[PDB]
Amino acid sequence: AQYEDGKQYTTLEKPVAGAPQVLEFFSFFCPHCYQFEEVLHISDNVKKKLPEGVKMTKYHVNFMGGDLGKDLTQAWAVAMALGVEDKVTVPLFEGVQKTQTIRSASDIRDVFINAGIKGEEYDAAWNSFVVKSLVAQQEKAAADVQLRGVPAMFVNGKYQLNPQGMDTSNMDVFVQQYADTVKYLSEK
Repeated sequence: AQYEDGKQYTTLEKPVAGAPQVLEFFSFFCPHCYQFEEVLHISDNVKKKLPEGVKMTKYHVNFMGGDLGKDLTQAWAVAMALGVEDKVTVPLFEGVQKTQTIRSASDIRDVFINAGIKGEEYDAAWNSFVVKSLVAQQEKAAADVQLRGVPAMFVNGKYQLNPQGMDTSNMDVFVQQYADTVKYLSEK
């Protein structure tokens, strides 16, 4: 067939009940994740092609970058809680990988401040139990799918995208194949 299990996607032998419809994992330390988000805009092109009524969830992971890596999962929880993801995603990626000016929790905080989030507001969120549970949600989703590498995308807790079965000669064409595959899986 055109889409075949084991080629553009794999099926989880051990399906995850109650998972988000479309779930993407990344790390701000992850070089391919930087490409995905900053150069390819995968999340966005996927979204533009998802059928109506299917929402997109994106979580940060702990297993890259050590201590700063966990800080970034907590910051991403703050980003989700305040709804400021589209204001901090670019400066966090560039701060960690381009300028390498993010070296501490305080440097992460600076990015949110630069972005117009008030200090009081950031700190209150950082220390909140609502953010603690969002950190918990991210860690559990990653644990549920055996997650050991990023970037990664899962559809309905049952299917995992397999971009390595895709031509990358053209960047535009790869992104749409990726997006079209997510839509296919989402209609399954």
